[PDB]
Amino acid sequence: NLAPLPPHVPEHLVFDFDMYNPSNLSAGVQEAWAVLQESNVPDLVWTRCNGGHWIATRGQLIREAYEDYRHFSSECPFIPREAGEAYDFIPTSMDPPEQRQFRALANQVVGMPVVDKLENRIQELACSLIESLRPQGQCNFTEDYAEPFPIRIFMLLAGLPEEDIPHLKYLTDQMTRPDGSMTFAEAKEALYDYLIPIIEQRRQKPGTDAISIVANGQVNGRPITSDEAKRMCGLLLVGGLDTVVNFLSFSMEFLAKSPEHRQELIERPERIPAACEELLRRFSLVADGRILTSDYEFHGVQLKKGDQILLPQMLSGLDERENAAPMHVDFSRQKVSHTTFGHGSHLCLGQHLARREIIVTLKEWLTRIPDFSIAPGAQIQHKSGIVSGVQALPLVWDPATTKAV
Ligand code: HEM
Ligand SMILES: CC1(C)[C@@H]2CC[C@@]1(C)C(=O)C2
Ligand SMILES: [K+]
Repeated sequence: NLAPLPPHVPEHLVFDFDMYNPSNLSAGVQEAWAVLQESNVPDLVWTRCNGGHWIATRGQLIREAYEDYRHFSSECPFIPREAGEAYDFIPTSMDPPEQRQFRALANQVVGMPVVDKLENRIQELACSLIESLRPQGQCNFTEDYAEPFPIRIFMLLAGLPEEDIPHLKYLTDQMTRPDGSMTFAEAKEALYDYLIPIIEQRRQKPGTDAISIVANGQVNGRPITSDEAKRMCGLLLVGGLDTVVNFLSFSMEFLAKSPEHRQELIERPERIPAACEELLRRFSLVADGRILTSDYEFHGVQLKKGDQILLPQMLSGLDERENAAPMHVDFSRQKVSHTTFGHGSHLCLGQHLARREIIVTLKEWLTRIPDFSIAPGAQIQHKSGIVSGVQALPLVWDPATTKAV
C-alpha cells in the first residue's frame, strides 16, 4: 500500500522500497536491500511504502546524517511512524547531551571491561552447546545455537530466568520484525510490564547483575528513576535478544555454503578476528533512522520537518564506493569499511560483547565441526525489518569428520 506522494517530493526521486518485505528477498536480505544501490536508483529516494519516508542509499550520506543529530533526531527512530513515536528506549530516543549520561551507565553493564571479564563464561557456553550438537550430524542452527548462545549469555548478565526466554524473545521480535499479532506499543508495554516489578525489587538493593546496576545508577546528580531504568533495561534486552542472534545465522549460512572460507579459518586461526570484521560488513543487518527536526535541504533535496529518513546501517559497507566487490567475502580485505554498529553518538554499546560472541563461535564451531553443509534441497528464507534475520538454518554433517576437544 502506497501513501500518496507528498507535494514536496519530486517524482524522479520515488523508489517504492518496502523495508519489511523487500522485493528481492529470496536472493538474500542483504541482496534485497542492495537493490537500492543499483544504477537505476538515486542516492536519496522517497518510498511510498510504510507510510512514506526517505531512504539514503550510500555510506557517505548515511554517515553524514548520523553525525548531524541537530537535523536528524533519534526521537522517532523507527519506521512506521507509529512505531517510532511509541519508541522511548534509552539511550536511543535521546540526543546529545542528554543521551550521554545514560550511555555511560549502560557501559558499566555491557562495556569492554565487562565483556573481558566474561571471556571464560562465553567460551564455556559455546563449547558446551557445540559439543552437545557435534555428534548429532545435524541441527536447526537458529534454535539450537544462534538463539540460546547469545540469549543465555545475556540472561546471565541480566540475572533473569532462562525459562522466560521464549516469551521475551517473542516480544522483542515484535518490535523489529512484527508478525502482525501485536502492535509495537503492545509488545513494548508487555516488555515494560515484565521489567517493572523486577526493577522495583532490585532498586535500593546491592545486586550486581546488569538490571541492578542500571536500576541503582546515578544520572544527572540523582538516582535514575524507575521509568528511566525500565526504558534502558528494555533496550538492553532487545540488544541481547535480537542482534547477535540473527548475525550468527547469516554467518553460519555463508560458511555452510563456502567450504574454502571454512578451510581458511581452520588452517589459519589468527585470521578469525579479521574474518569476524568482514562478516560484520558483508552480513550487516540493522536499518533504523531519524526524523527531521526542521525543513532542511540535504544534498539538493528538500526535506520537510517531520519527514522520516531511513539510514540503513546495513548499506554503508555494501556500497561499492566504500568497498570494491562489496558482495564478495574476502577475509584478507585490505580496508573493511562499514557502519554495521552504527555511526555518530548512538554507536553500538554492545559491539564488544557481539565481537567476542562471534569470534568465540567461529573458533569453537570450526574446531569441532569443520565440515558441514545446508540440508539437501533446503531453501534458506530471510526476513527483513529493523533487524533482519534468517527464518531457519538446517545444517547437516558427517560426525566422523568432527572432533571432540
Ligand atoms: C551484531 C550485533 C549488533 C549489531 C549489528 C548492533 C547494531 C547497533 C546499531 C546499528 C546501533 C545504533 C542504532 C541507532 O543509531 O539508532 C546500536 C545501538 C545500540 N546497541 Fe547494538 N548491535 C549489536 C549488538 C548489541 C548487543 C549484544 C547489545 C546489548 C547486550 C547492544 C546494545 C545496544 C544499545 C544499548 C544501543 C543504543 C546506543 C545509543 O543509542 O546510545 N547491541 N546497535
Ligand atoms: C537498532 C538497534 C539494533 C539498536 C539496539 C537494538 C535496536 C533494535 C534498537 O532499538 C537500537
Ligand atoms: K518516540
